[PDB]
Amino acid sequence: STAGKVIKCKAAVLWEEKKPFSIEEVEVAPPKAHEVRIKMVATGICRSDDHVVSGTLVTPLPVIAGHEAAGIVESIGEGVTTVRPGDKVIPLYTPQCGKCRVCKHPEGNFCLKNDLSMPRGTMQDGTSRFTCRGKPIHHFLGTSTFSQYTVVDEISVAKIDAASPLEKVCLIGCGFSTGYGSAVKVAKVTQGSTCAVFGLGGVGLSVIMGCKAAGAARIIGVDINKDKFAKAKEVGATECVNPQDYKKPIQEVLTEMSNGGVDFSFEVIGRLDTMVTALSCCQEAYGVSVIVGVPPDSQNLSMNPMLLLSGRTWKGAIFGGFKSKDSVPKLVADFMAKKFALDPLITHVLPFEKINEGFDLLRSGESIRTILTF
Amino acid sequence: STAGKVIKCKAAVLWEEKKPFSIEEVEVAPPKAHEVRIKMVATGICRSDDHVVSGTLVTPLPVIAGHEAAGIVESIGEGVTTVRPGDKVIPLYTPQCGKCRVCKHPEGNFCLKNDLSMPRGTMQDGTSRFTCRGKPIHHFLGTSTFSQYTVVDEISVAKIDAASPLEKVCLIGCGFSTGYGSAVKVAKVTQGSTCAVFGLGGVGLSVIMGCKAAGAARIIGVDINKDKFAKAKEVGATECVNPQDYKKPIQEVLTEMSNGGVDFSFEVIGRLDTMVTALSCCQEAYGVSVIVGVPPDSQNLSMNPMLLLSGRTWKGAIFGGFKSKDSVPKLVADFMAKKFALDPLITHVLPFEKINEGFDLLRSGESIRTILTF
Ligand SMILES: NC(=O)C1=CN([C@@H]2O[C@H](COP(=O)(O)OP(=O)(O)OC[C@H]3O[C@@H](n4cnc5c(N)ncnc54)[C@H](O)[C@@H]3O)[C@@H](O)[C@H]2O)C=CC1
Ligand SMILES: NC(=O)C1=CN([C@@H]2O[C@H](COP(=O)(O)OP(=O)(O)OC[C@H]3O[C@@H](n4cnc5c(N)ncnc54)[C@H](O)[C@@H]3O)[C@@H](O)[C@H]2O)C=CC1
Ligand SMILES: O=CNC1CCCCC1
Ligand SMILES: O=CNC1CCCCC1
Ligand SMILES: [Zn+2]
Ligand SMILES: [Zn+2]
Ligand SMILES: [Zn+2]
Ligand SMILES: [Zn+2]
Repeated sequence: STAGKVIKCKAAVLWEEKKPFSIEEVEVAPPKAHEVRIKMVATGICRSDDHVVSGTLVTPLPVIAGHEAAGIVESIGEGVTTVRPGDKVIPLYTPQCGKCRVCKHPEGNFCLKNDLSMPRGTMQDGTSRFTCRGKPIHHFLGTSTFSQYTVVDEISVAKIDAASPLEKVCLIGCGFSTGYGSAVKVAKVTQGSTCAVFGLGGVGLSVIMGCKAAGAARIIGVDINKDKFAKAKEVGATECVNPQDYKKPIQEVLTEMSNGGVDFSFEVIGRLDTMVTALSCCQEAYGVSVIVGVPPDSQNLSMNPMLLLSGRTWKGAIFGGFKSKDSVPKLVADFMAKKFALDPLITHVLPFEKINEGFDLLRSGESIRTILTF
Repeated sequence: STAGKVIKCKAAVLWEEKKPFSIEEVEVAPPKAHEVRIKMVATGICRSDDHVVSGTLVTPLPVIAGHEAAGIVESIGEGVTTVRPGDKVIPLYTPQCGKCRVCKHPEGNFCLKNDLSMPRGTMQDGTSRFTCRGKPIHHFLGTSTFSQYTVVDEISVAKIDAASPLEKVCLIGCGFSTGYGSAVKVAKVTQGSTCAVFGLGGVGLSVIMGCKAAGAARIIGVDINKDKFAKAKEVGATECVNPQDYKKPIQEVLTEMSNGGVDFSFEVIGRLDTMVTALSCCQEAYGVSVIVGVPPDSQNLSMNPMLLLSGRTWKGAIFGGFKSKDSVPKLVADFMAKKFALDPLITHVLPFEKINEGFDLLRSGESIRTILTF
């Protein structure tokens, strides 16, 4: 009934930076070979989407943003073998082509087909499937989930359990998996260790969940918004500290609290200064610090390399280090078996048409994750 | 005829920066409780010693430098249990107290009793055993090996094989162990991998030795002095490149040669720009870069944190990550079992009285390691 045809539907178009999204009609082309067109069911509001609005994260405009979502396949293009119409699916903003040197590496997950390093805002073939007012619109990280329908390349979608609650497991498309994996896969937090988590939004709360799952003895949450502390403690923090409360830099405070520095630290905000602070507060000889937050475009941090020469390890990761298409269905299955919880992250629910109120909630500090329903 | 008495002997005193060493008589006090007085037999000239002369490395002056050495115990103070008069020993510029959180950690080696982070230039008790022309002289990293006799704390000395050739195994006191361990212990180079080594002096050649022992398939040496390339290939480099030969930045050159970035890179020079270059030339999703070189005092580097967010790991280490008193006797035993070679590092052997000529050889680019014999 819609297969092979252009679909007219509503989407949230961003025409320029620092402006509200425009809810209006777009035209969605049918999928070409090895492409999948998806009817969206739920999408979360992640800070990275707000980074597109603010210019923190540069990608070509005008654009349909959104990358944390779940939906149901409407149709598939020629040659698609891994999903079928009617399947529940999660779009993958980090693809898994399975053929490049990173996909073949046992640890790597930043597939070389990604649209992050040199953003084009297109499908893999360099073209767009979206038109609005007769104008071509860019894609975002090959997903573009702020739309009733999107088209993604096959390497950018994973089939998930047919009984999955899509208004919850959309968070496995970004925020939960990023935070959880950053702790259990990237840092490899050890039982009995002391952890420090900078930033207690959706992703930082998920880092805390991973630290707790790994058996950390102490998990210190750090945020300048003390309203975030209650939920952080609910999901596993053993203390929370507000840097604004202290007359000393918080790296000094955390070093004292940990009797010489923490075992594992995580930057989950997106500021150059807290990236250096988080590295400094881990123990100088054997500490590990993981960058998760997204820095402002093209800006360099400044740091003393003696912080590394003493023995520290510094690393970062996209999507918690998970190979995306392998890991997303397994994470959904684990959620179905109650191995981790997603309800603590969901503070607000709104219809898709109220997307701008959802971003207002994020910017005011009141929300963790708002889930939008189509 | 010297136990319990002050010893008058020859040492090389550095009275101020950017001056030749002054070879003259000093007074060496007898060892106090848990101290060891050593008759030096051989000491190598390491670039870190030259860093003290040049002001790159700040430590209190005037000083008896030298930290890469081997000798024979002349006497021990009360309470010493790990060495005896007559023992062959190697001083440890990174102590191993066995009691701090770092010594008890399975990975850490930067013992909290070190004199590197906040240099005092004294014994552990805060005083000096050296006098010259009436004046107290500072120690260097708890070793001070540019002297016919030195006094060290028990936690800064290791007993080694009584049959050890000290004119060779003095290099296990710094240069060899640092480079070798940086490859095999800190980076954990894997079989079949591609490595890039920036800097082909004594430490860089030992990094190559470790990469080869770990089974690397490709080892690219990088140096602006092409005279270093012959020896680098002899000990395992498969290719050598001189950045001055290229119009493009060498991180771009190395990324092309490795078809997308190397598995492991090592900065073994001590320049801020080459630490950032070495990080950039390793593969963005799974590469590992190790800082070995000593940066100029109090200078910060500048880098883009997206280099880490994509998946790179950045780390540094002192003394190759080796727990010093545990590892040095085992490395000596490994050398005696012919498991690695030290002669490729030794280009010059001079009497101690020619220390300044040995430093001229290093600064001119002509030497790798000069061994000074007492
Ligand atoms: N590496 C990856 O793959 C991913 C990176 N991100 C990035 O992670 C970061 C966090 O994302 P969300 O949790 O959704 O954002 P969020 O905005 O909900 O949480 C950020 C938290 O940091 C706090 N904060 C802000 N400035 C602070 C400061 N100077 N000191 C201490 N705390 C401060 C805020 O009060 C807030 O609670 C963002 O930068 C996001 O773009 C998000 C998902 C994937
Ligand atoms: N982390 C640790 O525990 C230790 C650190 N070090 C430091 O390692 C570094 C190397 O030590 P050595 O091998 O003894 O010194 P070295 O002076 O013999 O070797 C340094 C090499 O770097 C080359 N080089 C200089 N500038 C260069 C540039 N822009 N690009 C490419 N190559 C360049 C030089 O030609 C030279 O061959 C020093 O900074 C030393 O202080 C030394 C031992 C222990
Ligand atoms: O939040 C989802 N994706 C992010 C990952 C880090 C770079 C910016 C985009
Ligand atoms: O070369 C020997 N020791 C070095 C170790 C790194 C800091 C300067 C001193
Ligand atoms: Zn996200
Ligand atoms: Zn791939
Ligand atoms: Zn040295
Ligand atoms: Zn110790």
